[PDB]
Order: sequence, then C-alpha cells, then structure tokens
Amino acid sequence: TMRAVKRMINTHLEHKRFALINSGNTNATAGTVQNLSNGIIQGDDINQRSGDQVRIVSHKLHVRGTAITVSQTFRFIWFRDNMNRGTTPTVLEVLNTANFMSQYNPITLQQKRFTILKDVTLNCSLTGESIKDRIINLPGQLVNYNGATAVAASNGPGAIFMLQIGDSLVGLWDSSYEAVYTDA
Amino acid sequence: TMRAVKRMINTHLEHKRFALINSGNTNATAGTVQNLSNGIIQGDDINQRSGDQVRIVSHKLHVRGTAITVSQTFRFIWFRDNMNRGTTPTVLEVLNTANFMSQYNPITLQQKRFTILKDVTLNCSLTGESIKDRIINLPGQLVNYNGATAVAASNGPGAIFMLQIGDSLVGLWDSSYEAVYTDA
Amino acid sequence: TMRAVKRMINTHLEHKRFALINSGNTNATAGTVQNLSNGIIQGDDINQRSGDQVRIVSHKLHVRGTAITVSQTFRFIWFRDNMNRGTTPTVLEVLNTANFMSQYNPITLQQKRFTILKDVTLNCSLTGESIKDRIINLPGQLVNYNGATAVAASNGPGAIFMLQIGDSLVGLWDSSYEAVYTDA
Amino acid sequence: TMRAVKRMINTHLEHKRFALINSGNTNATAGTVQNLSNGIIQGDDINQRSGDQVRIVSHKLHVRGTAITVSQTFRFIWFRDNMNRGTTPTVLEVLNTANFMSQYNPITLQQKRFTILKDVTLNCSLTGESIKDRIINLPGQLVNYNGATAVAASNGPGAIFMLQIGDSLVGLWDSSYEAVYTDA
Amino acid sequence: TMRAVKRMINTHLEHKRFALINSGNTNATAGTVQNLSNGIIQGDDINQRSGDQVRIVSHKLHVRGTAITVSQTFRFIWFRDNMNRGTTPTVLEVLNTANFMSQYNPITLQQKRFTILKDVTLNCSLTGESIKDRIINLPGQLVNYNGATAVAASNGPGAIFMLQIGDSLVGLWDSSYEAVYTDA
Amino acid sequence: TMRAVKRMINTHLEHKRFALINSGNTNATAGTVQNLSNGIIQGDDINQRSGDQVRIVSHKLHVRGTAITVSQTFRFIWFRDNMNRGTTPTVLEVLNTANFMSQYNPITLQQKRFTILKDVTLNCSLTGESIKDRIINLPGQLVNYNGATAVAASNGPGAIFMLQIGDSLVGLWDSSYEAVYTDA
Amino acid sequence: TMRAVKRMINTHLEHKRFALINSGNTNATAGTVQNLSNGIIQGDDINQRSGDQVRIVSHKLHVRGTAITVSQTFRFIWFRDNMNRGTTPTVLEVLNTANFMSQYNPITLQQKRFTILKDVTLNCSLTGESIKDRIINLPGQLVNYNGATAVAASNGPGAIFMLQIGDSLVGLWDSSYEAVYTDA
Amino acid sequence: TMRAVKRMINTHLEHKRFALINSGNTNATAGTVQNLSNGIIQGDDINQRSGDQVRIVSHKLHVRGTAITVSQTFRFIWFRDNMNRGTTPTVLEVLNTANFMSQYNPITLQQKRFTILKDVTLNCSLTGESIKDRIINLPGQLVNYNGATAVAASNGPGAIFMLQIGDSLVGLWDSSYEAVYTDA
Amino acid sequence: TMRAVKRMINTHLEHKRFALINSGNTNATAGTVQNLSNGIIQGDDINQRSGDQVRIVSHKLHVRGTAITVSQTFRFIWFRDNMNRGTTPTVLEVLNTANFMSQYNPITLQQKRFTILKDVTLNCSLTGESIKDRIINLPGQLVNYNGATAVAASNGPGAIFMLQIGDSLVGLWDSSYEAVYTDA
Amino acid sequence: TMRAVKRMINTHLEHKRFALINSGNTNATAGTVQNLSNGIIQGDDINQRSGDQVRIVSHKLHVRGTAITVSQTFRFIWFRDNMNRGTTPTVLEVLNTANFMSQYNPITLQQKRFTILKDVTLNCSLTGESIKDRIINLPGQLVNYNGATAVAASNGPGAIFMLQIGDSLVGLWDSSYEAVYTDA
Amino acid sequence: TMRAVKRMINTHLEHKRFALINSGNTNATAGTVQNLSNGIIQGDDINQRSGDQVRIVSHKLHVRGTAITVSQTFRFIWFRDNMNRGTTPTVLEVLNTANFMSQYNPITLQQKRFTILKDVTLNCSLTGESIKDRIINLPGQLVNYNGATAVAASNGPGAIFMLQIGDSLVGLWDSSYEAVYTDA
Ligand SMILES: [Ca+2]
Ligand SMILES: [Ca+2]
Ligand SMILES: [Ca+2]
Ligand SMILES: [Ca+2]
Ligand SMILES: [Ca+2]
Ligand SMILES: [Ca+2]
Ligand SMILES: [Ca+2]
Ligand SMILES: [Ca+2]
Ligand SMILES: [Ca+2]
Ligand SMILES: [Ca+2]
Ligand SMILES: [Ca+2]
Ligand SMILES: [Ca+2]
Ligand SMILES: [Ca+2]
Ligand SMILES: [Ca+2]
Ligand SMILES: [Ca+2]
Ligand SMILES: [Ca+2]
Ligand SMILES: [Ca+2]
Repeated sequence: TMRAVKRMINTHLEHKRFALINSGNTNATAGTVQNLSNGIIQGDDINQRSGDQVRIVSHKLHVRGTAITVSQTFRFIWFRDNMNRGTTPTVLEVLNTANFMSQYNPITLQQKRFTILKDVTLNCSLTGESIKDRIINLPGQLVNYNGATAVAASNGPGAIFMLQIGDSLVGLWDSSYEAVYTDA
Repeated sequence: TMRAVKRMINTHLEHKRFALINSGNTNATAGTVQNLSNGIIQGDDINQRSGDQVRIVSHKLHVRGTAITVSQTFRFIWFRDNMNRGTTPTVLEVLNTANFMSQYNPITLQQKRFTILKDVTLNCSLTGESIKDRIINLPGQLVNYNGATAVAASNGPGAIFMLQIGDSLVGLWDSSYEAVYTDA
Repeated sequence: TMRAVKRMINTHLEHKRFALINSGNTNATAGTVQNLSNGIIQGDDINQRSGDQVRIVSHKLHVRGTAITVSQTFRFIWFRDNMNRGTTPTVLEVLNTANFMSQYNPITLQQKRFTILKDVTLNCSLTGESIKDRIINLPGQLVNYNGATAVAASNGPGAIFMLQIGDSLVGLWDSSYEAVYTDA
Repeated sequence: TMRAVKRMINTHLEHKRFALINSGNTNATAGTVQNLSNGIIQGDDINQRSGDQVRIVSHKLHVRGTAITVSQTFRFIWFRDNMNRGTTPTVLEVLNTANFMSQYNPITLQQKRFTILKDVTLNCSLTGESIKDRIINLPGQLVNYNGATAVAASNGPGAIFMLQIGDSLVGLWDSSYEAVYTDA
Repeated sequence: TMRAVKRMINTHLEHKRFALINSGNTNATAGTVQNLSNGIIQGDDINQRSGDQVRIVSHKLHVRGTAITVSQTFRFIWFRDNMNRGTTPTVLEVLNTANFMSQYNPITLQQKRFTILKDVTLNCSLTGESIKDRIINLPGQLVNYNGATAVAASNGPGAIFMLQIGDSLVGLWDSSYEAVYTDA
Repeated sequence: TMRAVKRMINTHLEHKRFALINSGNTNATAGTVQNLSNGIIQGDDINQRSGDQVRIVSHKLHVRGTAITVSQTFRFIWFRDNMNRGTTPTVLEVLNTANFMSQYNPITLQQKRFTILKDVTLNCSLTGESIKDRIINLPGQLVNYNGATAVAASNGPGAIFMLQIGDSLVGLWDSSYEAVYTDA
Repeated sequence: TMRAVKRMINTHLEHKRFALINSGNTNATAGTVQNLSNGIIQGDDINQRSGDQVRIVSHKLHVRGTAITVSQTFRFIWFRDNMNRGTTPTVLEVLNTANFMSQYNPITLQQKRFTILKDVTLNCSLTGESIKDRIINLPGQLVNYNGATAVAASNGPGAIFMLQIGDSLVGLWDSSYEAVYTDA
Repeated sequence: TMRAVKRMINTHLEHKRFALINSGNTNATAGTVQNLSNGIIQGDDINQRSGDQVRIVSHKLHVRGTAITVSQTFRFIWFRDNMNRGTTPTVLEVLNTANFMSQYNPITLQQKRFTILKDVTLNCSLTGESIKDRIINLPGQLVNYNGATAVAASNGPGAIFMLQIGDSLVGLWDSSYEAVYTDA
Repeated sequence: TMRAVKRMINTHLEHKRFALINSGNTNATAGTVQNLSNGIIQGDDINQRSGDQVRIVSHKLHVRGTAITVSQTFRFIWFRDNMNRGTTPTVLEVLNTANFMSQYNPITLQQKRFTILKDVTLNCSLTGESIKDRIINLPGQLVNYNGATAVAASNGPGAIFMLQIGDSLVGLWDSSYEAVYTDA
Repeated sequence: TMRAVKRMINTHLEHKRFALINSGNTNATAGTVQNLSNGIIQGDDINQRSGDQVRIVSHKLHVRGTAITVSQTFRFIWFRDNMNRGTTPTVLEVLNTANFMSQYNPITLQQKRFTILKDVTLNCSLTGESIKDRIINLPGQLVNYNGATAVAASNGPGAIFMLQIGDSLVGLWDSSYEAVYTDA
Repeated sequence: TMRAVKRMINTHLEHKRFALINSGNTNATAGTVQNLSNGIIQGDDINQRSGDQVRIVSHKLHVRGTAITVSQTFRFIWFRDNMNRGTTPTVLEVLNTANFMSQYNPITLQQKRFTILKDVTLNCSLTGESIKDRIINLPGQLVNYNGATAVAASNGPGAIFMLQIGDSLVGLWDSSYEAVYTDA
C-alpha cells in the first residue's frame, strides 16, 4: 500500500504552480542556455517557495521554431543540472562542441552532472513546414536552491534548464514552461 | 454486474443529441472563448433539455485552420468549466498570459476551476500544408445550467467551451461540435 | 467451437466479388451521395446475386482527392443505410447541415438509420501535398435489396454508400470499391 | 463435433448434377484432351451454376475402347488442372512425350499443375476381347471458372479433363461423365 | 521441441541470395508488370538454383517514385502468381480495369490465382514531397520454375512480380529486390 | 515425433523427376539388360543431379509386350544392383541360365548383389490377348553413381535396371520409367 | 541470477565515452564509408582505450541531409564489420551495386561479414522539407582493434561504420556519433 | 552467492594505491582546503588512473598538530565533494563562517553538495600535551575527474578534500593520505 | 527426440568428398601458407559445390617431412580462417615473428581471426629418424566462399589452411588433405 | 538377452582357422593389392570352407618393412571390399592417386565400396630404425565368395585385402594373416 | 552458480597477450635463468599492462635443443617466483648445486619461494635424434611487478622464469613464450 501512503501524503500538500514564457528569441549557432526553474523565488505566493527546496511533481516544456530568410534547424535540450553550485551552465558543459549536431560532453555525462530530459530537433523549411512546435510533459524531482532571488547564483542541485542551438542566427524561437511542485 | 446495471439503465434513457457549427472566424492573438454546451436550451426537442441538468455520454469537437497571407499557428483548447456561475470565461482565466504559447493559469488550474479536455496546436504553412484539422471524441460528464436560454447567464457547473488563440489575426478557423446526452 | 462450424460453413459458400470505379468527379460544397453496393444486380455472374440478399464478408473503399486552383478539403463518409426503402439518401439525412464541417444529423443517428463505417477528411494543398488518398478495409454485414437492377429503387436495408463533401467545387476526386460477399 | 456438422450443412445445399456423353471418337497416336467440367455453364437449371465456383461432391467417368482393323491400345488419363487460366491443356503438358507409353511431364507434375485422378490402359484385341470398358467414381473438389459459357476460356483452377492417347488412329472410343456438385 | 527441428534443419541448408535493381522507369497509366524472381536461373552460383524449385525464406522490395512535370501518383503491387504456367501476367489479370485506382480482378482473386503481398501508393508532389520511397520485408514461400533461363517461359507457380501503375507517363520510378532462399 | 520430422525434412527438399521411354524392342531369347536410373546425369536441370548420389522417393515402371508371328512370352525383371562398379550387368549375373524360365543366379542372390523389385511375365497370344502391359510403382532407395554422364561406367551401387527375356525373337516390347528423387 | 550479476559487474567498470562530429559533406552517388569507432585510440583519457578491445554498452548515430540545387535522396547505413582485418570497407562490399537503391551484397551478408544496425533513407525536397535528420540509439557489442592509432589499419572485428550514398553530388550531409563503452 | 559475486569480481581487479604527504603547514584562522584525491593523475603506474573514474575501496587520513608559542586548537574536516565541477572548494562553502568553531554551511549541507567523512578537533597545550595526532581509515566511493592532471580543474564529483582551520596562525600541522582503489 | 533429428537430416544429405595432394615442397624458414578447402570449386561433381557454402563433416590432414643435407625441423599449423575476405593469409598474420619457434600473433588470436586446429612439429634427423609423418582427423565446420573458382579471392570465412615453417630451406615436405562435406 | 544366446550359438560352431604368409616383397610406388581371405577355398579341412560364405570372428594382420639402399616409407592399408564381383581391386579404386601420400578415392568411399580396417605407415630409416613392424587384431564380418578356388574370380562381397604402397621400389616388406571363422 | 559468474566476469575483461622468442643460446653447464613475464611493461598496447598487476589466464612455453659436436643433455625448468623483490633469481636459488642433475634447493622449496611449473630434460644425440623440443601449456596466476620497465628491478611476486642448464657448453637451445592475461 506504499503507493497508497504516497497518494494520501500528497493530498495534504499544496501543489504550487509556476508559469513562464520566453518569446521571440533568435536561433543561436553557438547556443544559449535558458533558465526554467530559477524563476521560483522565495515568497508566500502560489508561484514562490518557502526555503531552498521544492519538489517538482510534474513539469511541461513547450518549444517552437519559425524559419526566417533560410530554411533552418532549431534544437532544444531540456535538462536537469544535478550538481549546480550557483550558475547557468554553458553550452560546452552540455555539448561536446558548440554545434547543433554535437553529441553530449563525454565527461559531464559520465559523471552525471546533467540528466537529459528531452532532446528535440525541429527542421523548419521555407519551402515546406516553416513553423514547428513540440510540447513535452514529465514527472519531476527535487530542486535545491542556493539563494532567495531570481539570479544565477540561486540555482542549485536539481535546477532545470533548456539549451537552444541551431544552424542559423536568423530564425526565431519561442518557449514556455510550467512546474507543478510541492513545498512542504 | 454493476456494469450490466449501468448498461441496462442507459437503454431506458433517450440519448438526446445536439449539433453546432461555427465557421469563417479569424485567428485571434489575444484569444477568444467559444460556447459549446450553452446551445442546449430548455424545451421538448431532441437537441433541448428538461430542467437544468443533462449528462453528456460522449461529445466531439472538430477544429480546422487555414493560413491566409502568412504562415501561422492556431491553438484550440477544449475545456470544461467545473465552477461556472453564469459567464463565458475569459482568456486570462484559462491562460497565464493572453499569448498562444502560454501555459495555463496557475491559480485556476490549482483549484480545478477548469478541466482541460484537449489542447491542440495546428501550424498552417503557406509554403506547405496550409489547411489542417483535428477531430476529437471523448466521454462526457454532468452539465448544470443556471438558466433556460442560450445566453452566458445560463452557463453553469460543467459547461463546455473552446478557447481559440493564435499568432496572427489573418488566417481563418472553423469548428463544429456534437454532444450526445441523457436528460432523465 | 461455433467459431469452427462458422469456418466450415463459409468453405462451402462461393465468395462472389464485385468491383467498381468512379473517377474524375468534382468536389461538392453541398455534397453528394454515391452508390457502392447498388451495382450488384440480379444475375448469374461472379459480381451479381441470386435473390434480394447478399452477405458482405469484407469490403474495401479507396478515396482520392486532388486540389485544383485552390488548396481545399475533401471529406468522404463511408456509411451503411440500415433502413433504406429504395432511395439514394440525401446529404442532409446524414449531416446536420450541408457543409463539410458539419456533425451528423442528430435525429437519424439517434434512431440508427445510418451506421458510419469511416469518416475521412483529406486536406490537399497546392503549396504542399496536393494529392492525397486513403484505402480502408472492413468486415461487412447483410445487404437487402428492393429490386433487381442498378437503380435507386433497388437499394434496401444494409445498402452501402459514400457521401462526398468539400469546401470547393473545382478539385477532383476518385473512388473505387470492392465487395466480397456470399450469396447462399 | 464437426463431422456431423459437415453432414448437416450438406442437407441444406442442392446437389446439382451434370451429365455428358462423347461417343465414336478415333484413337489418337498424338493424343487429345477432352473437357469434362467445362459444360457446366452459368444458368438457373439443375446442370448449370451460379457464379464462377462449384464444389464437386462426386464425379464419375466411363471410358470404352473398340479395336478396329488391328489390335490396339487405348489410354485414358482422368485429371484435374489445379492451375487452369482459361485453356484446354495440351497432351505435352501432361505427358513427357506424345506417346501412349509416356510417363508424366516431370515439371508440371513437380509443381502440381495437374493432379492425376485415374490412369487407365485398355488393350483391345481382334483375336480376343476387342471391346473393353472401365467406370471410375471418385469424391471431388472445388472447381473455379474464368467465364460464363462452354468455351475453353471459361476453364479455371480445378477444371476436370480426360486425355486420350493410343497406338492406332483407327479404333473407336466412347466416354461419358457425371458430376454431382453443390453451388452455394 | 519440434519447432527446433525446423531451425536445426535450416542450419544445414545454404541460404542463397539474389539481388536485382531496376532504375529509371517511366510511370505507366496502363500499367506494367515487372519480374522479380525470374532472374534466379539454373546454375552453381550463390544467386542461382539447382532444379526447378527454391524456397524463399525472406524477400525484400524497395520502390521509389519521383514526380516530373506534374504532381502524380505511383502505385506498386507486389504479388505472387500461385498458378503461373510460363508467362509474365498482364495488368488486367491483376486489376479489374487498367487504372491506378482499380480494385483487384474479381475472378483471378476469387480463384486465388494471385496472392497480394503488398499494395503501395505514393503521391509525389512538385509543390511538396516530390520523391517518396518504401521498403517492405516479408517471409517467403516455395517458388517453382518452368525452365532454366531468365525468360517468361521459365516463370512457374509461386513466381514473384511487381505491377506498377500511375496517373502520368512522365514521372520516374526505381525498384530493387532481394530474395534469401534455400535450394535443397 | 520421428514421423513428423521425416515429413518436415522432405518439405524442404526439391523432388526432382526423371522420365524415360524405350519403345519397339525385339523379344530376346538370350535376354538383355536395360538401364533405368543411368540417364540421370550431373547438371542443374529438374531431371539431373548434383554430385554422385540421389535418393529415389518413388519410381514407376511400365512394360508392354505385343506378340508377332507366334504367340510368345515376355519376361521383365525390375531390379536394383546394390554393388555396381560401373557396368550394365549381364543376363547371367541375374539368371542361373539365359532362359526366360530360369530361376535367379544362386551366387549373386546369396550375396545380395541384386535386389529383385518385381518379376513380371506376360503371355501374349495371337489367338487371344496379343497385347499385354503392366505398371508398377514402388518406393525407392539411395542411388550412387561412379561418374557424371549417361554411360555404363557411371552406374554405381543402387543403380536400377530391367532385364527382358522371352521365348521368341519376333515380338516387340515397350517400356517407360519415372523416378522421383531428392538431391540434397 | 546471472542477470543481477551483469548489473554488479558493470557498476565496477568505468563507462568511458567517445564523441565525434562530421559536418558539411557532399552527397555521393557512388557512396562513401565513414569510420565511427576508429577514433577511439590507445591512451589514458576518457575517450581512449587500453589494449585492443573495448565493449560498447550503447552508441548513438545522428544523420542529417540538406537538399541543394535539386531535390534529392540521402541514404545512411550504420553497420558493424564483424570481420575487419584493418581496412575501411568499400561500398561494393556492403551493397550489391554502388547505387542508393541497391540491396545488400548477397555474398558478404550470407557469410555475416557485416551486421546492418540501421538503414535510413531521407528524401529532401526543395519544394517541401529540404532538411531532414534521424537519431538512432542502440546497445553495442565487443570491438576489437588491429593497432593503436586512428588509421584504417587499426580497425578490427566489431568496428562500426556508416555508409552514405545518394542520388546527387550537390546536397550536404552531417553526422555525429557517440559510443559509451567499458574498457576492463 | 550474491555477496560472493562482489568478492569474486574484486579478486580480478588490481587494487591500485596512491600515497601523499603534506608536512609543516601553519595553523589557519580563516582556514584552508587541501586536495587529497587530486594527485591521482592519468597514466599507467600503480598510483595513477586510466580514464576519469576510479573507485576507492578504502582510504586513510593521518592528521597531526603541534602547538607553537600559544596553546591552540587545530580542526581537520575530511570530506567528499559530491558535486565538484573543477575547483578546490572554499572554506565558506563548507563552514557557515570562517571560524574554527563554526557549524556547517546550512545550504551546501542541505543539498548534499558535501558529505562529511570525519571532523576532528585537536587541542594542543604548551602546559600539557602539545603534540596530538589522529588516524582514520574508511571505506570509499566512486571518484570522477574533470581532467587528466593534478590541477584543480581536474577535480570532479566524488573528489576528496581536507579542510584545516584553528585559532592561531603559529602552530604547525602535518597530514598524510592513502587511497586504495580499483580502476577497471 | 532432438539428437535423432541431426542424424536423420544427415541421412538425406549427400556427403560429398574432396581430396588433394601437395608433395615435394621445400622447407621454408620464412614460412608459407597452403590452401586446403580452396580447391572445392562451384560445379556438379562429387568434389565440387553448389553456391558459396559447404559444411565440413570431417576432414583429415597428412603431413610428412624428410631431412636433406642437415637435420632439421618442420612445423605444420592446420588452421581455420574465421574472417577470410578473399586472401591466402600471410605467415605473420598467424605467427608473431616469421620463425618456426614463434608463438601466435597476439592480435589476430585475441580477436579470433584464426582458430588453430592442430600445431605439429617434426624433427627429422640424418643421424636418426630422417622421415616423419602425422595424420590428423577432426570434425569440421561451415565454410563460406567469396567466389566460384580455385583462386585466393574465393576463400571466405571458415576457409581451411596449413602454415608450414622450419629451420632449413633444403628438406622436403609432403601433405595431403580430404574433406567430407554436405552441400544442401 | 542378446549376449547369452549369441555366446551359446557360437559354442556349437567350429571356429575354423586359416593362416597365410607373404615374405620378401618389394616396396611399390604405384602400389599393389594383396589377397588375404581369397586363400580359404572350398574343401573339408580346417582352413577351408563349405559353400560360398564364412563369418570371420577375428582376424590378424602382421606387416613389416625393411629399408634397403635409401631410407623409405611403407604404407599398408587393410581393407574390406564390400561389393566385390570377382576381382582383385586396383590401387586406384582405393586411393585418389597412386601415391603413398594419397587420401582415399572420394567416389568409392562415398558409396561404401570399401571399408578401411587399418591404415598403417612405417618410416624405415638407414640412419635409425631400419626395420619396423605392426600387428593388428580386429573382429570380422561375413565373407561371400563367387567361386570355389583361390583365384581372383572367387573373391566376393566382404573379401579382405591389403594395399601396399611406398616411396621406393627397393626396400622389402613381409606380411602374414590369420582368420578365425565359422562356417555353419 | 559461481562458475557462471566467473565466466561472465571474464567476458567483460580484455584478454591481453604477450609473445616472446629467445633463439640460438648456448647450453650452460653452470646454468642460466631467463625472464619470461618481465617483458610485459607499463603501457597501452595489447602486450603491455596498466599498473603493477596482471592475471595470467594461460601461458605456453616452447623449448628446443640441438646437439653440436657432442651428444648432450638440455634441462629446462619453468618456474614461478612467488616472492620476487626485483631480481632475476640465481641458478643456486633453484637448484641445490649448479649441475644439470641436481635436485631442487631444499630451503627455497621448503619455504615455497618458487613453484615449479614443469621440469624438462631433452637428450640430444649426434648418433640419433639430435634435435628435440617440447611445448607446454598451463593455466596461470597473478603476477605482481615492482616497476614499469623491462628490467630485473621490475620483477615482483608471481614473476615467471625459465632456468636452463646442461652438460655441454656447445649445443644450442631456443625458447619462446606466450602469456594470455587479464589486466582489469
Ligand atoms: Ca521548501
Ligand atoms: Ca434534465
Ligand atoms: Ca439466373
Ligand atoms: Ca442471395
Ligand atoms: Ca457458385
Ligand atoms: Ca532446387
Ligand atoms: Ca511546399
Ligand atoms: Ca551446375
Ligand atoms: Ca546429390
Ligand atoms: Ca581494453
Ligand atoms: Ca597509458
Ligand atoms: Ca578508470
Ligand atoms: Ca552449398
Ligand atoms: Ca567336402
Ligand atoms: Ca559356409
Ligand atoms: Ca593491471
Ligand atoms: Ca642412428
């Protein structure tokens, strides 16, 4: 009945909820890393937290790419930083080289610095489907924080991020994110 | 046999049926909300109701988008308003911000004001597939009404709606809907 | 075992076979209804029948649409008329309104006048895939006739039809149909 | 409990019946092939068929030879053509060489193009028994047809034939044949 | 343990292999029939045969179409001729009418002259995906031959073919085929 | 078990087939010995062999005699030479004396040099039945060869022969023979 | 139990990791063969090896094609060379003919010189989706080497390769590859 | 058997060994952090490693303090950095304040950035026992590295360190360390 | 009931047989490699093969050395090349150095390129036993070929060879070889 | 109980006995075949036989070689001729080529014309052991004869022989033989 | 189930291999000791090691002697030095006296300083067999080393050696050695 104890435990805990949107970004050939969980700050509201831990019950990521000028590729890597000490990770920490085709960095994946949640490649064609999107929903895990406010120094172990990278600087991408979490 | 009892009960109940069509609508960047169950009004006909309750056995939504002038995105959110007190809900009650990429409103979803039945995004490309459609069929639930006629004030707990929102004002969408319901 | 005697029974019965083709038709905004089983007439040949009943073992419908002039939609509704009294059914008997987005007629579906076998929508784009097709194969049922020849008055309960309806008058569609049937 | 079911199925099926006679033919040193099942044509009578299949329950062949001028040999080969595509098969399809002593064609027998039902050799002597006959009765099989009328093009898989070949051109042979068949 | 006999048996039998390619053919509105297994001729090599039988363990067909001048359809029907007596079958033997939309010939399918292995339609659009392909792998059956060399008269019962038919004469199609077979 | 396995082994083996005719020979008072299996030579065709062994599944001998000038006797001895070293055996190897009434050679039979398959005597009368024939079908055994071509030196252990001997030189006899064999 | 033992063994072995990228290659009508595992050289780093064996736990191949000038096809064949003696295999070793439609080489596949891991065809259309990609992850096997450095002479049994071949010289393809391997 | 497995595995693995000494250091009131596992570098010797992981079977730390000028306290904190990304951690990451009496940093301990292996305080008195020492032996865990050589950037998750802090700058402390590890 | 199957399958398969003799060879200080199974070529005779596989049931090697001028050593290594791609292997592929005392090549033996069947050393003395010989019989395995004729290019995986090497150029060695094989 | 009955049967049967010696023969490079059982002739003595059969219970062969002029090899092949028709077999019937190194004749061994009882090679050296001998005892089999006296024509199925062949004409060999046989 | 784990463990470990040859040495009356395992040095190649331990799975020693001038004796003692501290053992450490007939040193054998693997004496006669050889294969044990390179100081506990001693200074001996070892 351990599955029953877990359930009733959860019925006593508020499932707080945080939403984020990030629209109108340029595709990046060298890549960028975007914060997802950083925006849950200390405070008393439904989308805030008490202390330096929350536990994500589920979270959802929506990504979108639109080709501009040339047909092009957008890659989105949704990941957990298991070992974050107050930074936004770099592209080269996640990828072997800063290229949209690159495989993961062998060292950081060997030691499990990161866990990859989803790796999505969208090809947007100006002679075909020039707009593409993907939404992904996943159960979550503990998130630890190193500080109270929405700055990079507050990220901690379990922080959630998304790396974007592609083969042009000209196309535009949008994202949004929701986390449902307890905070007991 | 409680399953055979349900079966036998439903065979004594008329399965009334209501149909609706809504076409030639422009895409909305701030969103709109369409009524679906509101059109079942008090009366004696096959697509009407006695009293202020019906029970939807099954219902079906057909949505369609056509890109005009620019390639563009159409989002359709089919939802149940569990707590309706005589209104058509606003876009911002359902979505955190009035943007086609937005996640759900954290507060109204935490409290289960709404239940999302299906959330559909169609990307219509003028260099590709410019017309897209989707039909979804689902078992239904109780619908309560707050009045006799087809006005917002008659919507009640269980009312069914569709939110439309997109990234352009220029393309056109169409929808249709059927509900099969008992009224005993 | 009955599943066995059923097997042995069928091995003593000739599986007669009827094929039909219907090419180069215009898309119809008000819709049309095409005959499928009507062409099995009284006679002694492999694609004919003795008496006024056959039993369809399996039947197969192939539909195809080609956009002309504008990107457009073709809908094909394969159906059985459970109650036919010597007619070709009208579009409005099947659909609530004569529009390619319409839901079914609530009255005729409530009373089970028709059974929908498959409902197929093909979106043909002159900036994308302008030619689309679908083949569907299904087990069949009894077909009764009201006369000997290939005229509407000969359709009877169980007659098989296809409704075609779309959003333009200028695209072209094709269909073909096969029925494999016993006639004992 | 099938055996008794086979019996019961058969009691519901008309056992149609077809008879043929073919008298006064000359012995052939190069052989000839005679039709037996071909004469069952599409029609409504007791010795006709609905559609392009019948199932022979039993069939019977009677052959007879009479020596004239010299003592001589008549051979009769009763056979099924499992693969007929609308022909009367040739002597060389069945026999390795066109001689009354020949063994079967190795290729057509290997691939089971033909099944030999009975192979009968009668030696008719003008100093002994100058007239000889043989009657053979066997259970039958499915017969498929490729058309409606009594022409070679209507023979199909399962067609029944008799090859006659001997060592003189002058003796006379007679045959007759009956098929009892269902036609459900 | 009798299932392991089959396996044990097959480890003692050489699995010979034959490959074929057939590139750059025009789409045909009246259709053509292409040989697939005919090219396995008598001889001592890995892609030849001893005698007039082989047993296909598996075989693979790859088809491809490219639109030229107009958007168009290519249909490919992979089939076994269960009753071949030394021909390449005609289009009308397989199809009711010589049209890319046609259903199968009712007579030849009734009598099981042919067994359809796969029926594939590719729609190639010059405003979309102008090149399409399909690869299909299936277990095989006995193949009998009527002669030694790669001519039509050598086809026999079990011979494997592909019918090609489409709605234009101008597009080009390619095919390739492999059979893995035992020859004991 | 062993019964099914044997059956299954044979389903994977080509049953090759060889046919032979030998017409119009004179009755021989000193006897002759005719080759039957010798004519299966090395090669790739249906009536040839790989290597120096085949296994006869079944074989059939047809013999015929016709009296000329005087009533007379024809004897046909169908036999296997279990020990053949590249010869056509002599009459005296098989028969004690070279006379149509003779019993077998005591020595060669004691040591099982030969196995008698069938011994047939036909008395043909010019005042009665002047023409007689007999067909015999038997399961077969291994046949080894000592060479590749249809010459006496290629006969080997298991070779099949027929001795003919009679009481006149003037009558004529005919024979034919078939062997069905595997060659794995 | 041997299952949990596989578990405990592997937790004591370092899972070394190697990554590779190969961008901006022209499509090849005669094909090329690319090295994948060759780049793991003798050394002490995370992406190197001790001795001449490693065991690939998992490996991942990402392929991508972009049509240039004409719509065109790119095929990628990921394979293991079970028998490599210090070479990069040739296109004719893997394919019956050097054509993007070709089936596999009958001889090298019969003898299991190669094991095909995945065979991918991407059709890239300049009127449609001009950019396409595919990522494939598979468990791996032992890899033996014939030398220490990243040259063809160091490939050995188990070496991993990708063959690229298409129908134009003008389009561009990219690939990347990761192997996770033990080196105990 | 299970516990035997672990023990059997280990007899097949070389237990490499690394020793370190660090003598004659001043007591630090603000503290210092010393590297312990960092000195195991890539190479082939008994005290080196292949790749970027080793597994410490056991490790031993010896610490010593000598009071000089004033009686004083030396604290030594042996710890594992579970999340190291290529640094030597600071005193303030481990201790709430940089004082020898401080409790641990609440945040880094909450999130398990560090695991404390042992925390030892030696009070050295110039009127009593002026020299004190402690040796501690513990089983070990996996160590991951971020580089090949003995620099801070090579430290990785599982790196082992010792923090020293006290209440004078004048006393002297010594330490030494051994790790016994597998490297398979 | 499974061991009986093996035995039963083999009784239906011809045990073909190939013999070879290779007399009067000089002893070689740098070694030579002799072909043994290469001489079985495609064809229809008892010592030939159909296709590119045979299965050796048993094979026998006889080797002999005679000292001339000086007492000397002859070594013979009977081996299977598991990975042959159409060559005669070199001495250095099999042996670490080209010397009659050499141990095997570490790399090719590690990866199982070769399987050593028998390694025989004969010391022939002009003051003692100047002639020595050895005969070895072993069960065999599958042999694959890469072509039809007796050239090195036709050797394939499973090819059988003998390496000869010694300490003089002047003595003479002889060999002979037989393989008994199935070829189904 | 096959063991007891068999023993008792033999106690009632005279075990007759025949001895032979054959001294002072030259080594033969083309080989010779010597008779062993032939010398048991019809008669009433202990070393003779009644009729044309005996059963060898046991037999013993002693062979010896003496080098003269040159060190040389003597081979002795003791064999049974299972199919003898009154000859002394030739060397080429037994050996592939007439050389002391030859393997057996593939054809005559395949068909089991001969059974090899023992194959012995003696290397006689004028600088070592110049005289060698070997004695071999085996259980025997049935021997059939084709005549009464000690001439080649009396040899029959089961006759026992010895083939001698070597690499010189000048050395001398001796043999002796005994057969113990029943003659009931 | 510990023979399964042992087996499974070893399938994950590279079996490295080292080969050695040592030709053309003089017989020694006072003896010599040759190194065998010392040549496995630290490095990354197939015949090298990581760290200071390997585990020999099997090893093989080949020894050979040739008499020169006088008939003479060669003795070879293959042994493991269980206690080596970085030397090459002396002859008197192994043998009681430095004479080829000596028994072992009582003190070093009592304390098990050495384990004798094989002790071989070859008597080479210039009036008989002047060349003799022996190959010995044995399972191995752990080998520890005391340094990185192929010098005496690197030998450690488990080092493998061969002592050679004889009764002449003028004959020549050869040896070779192979170790197969894991290095995990
Ligand atoms: Ca909290
Ligand atoms: Ca109500
Ligand atoms: Ca009629
Ligand atoms: Ca009817
Ligand atoms: Ca019928
Ligand atoms: Ca065959
Ligand atoms: Ca397009
Ligand atoms: Ca051939
Ligand atoms: Ca054969
Ligand atoms: Ca390794
Ligand atoms: Ca190294
Ligand atoms: Ca490591
Ligand atoms: Ca073969
Ligand atoms: Ca007597
Ligand atoms: Ca007797
Ligand atoms: Ca080691
Ligand atoms: Ca001597």
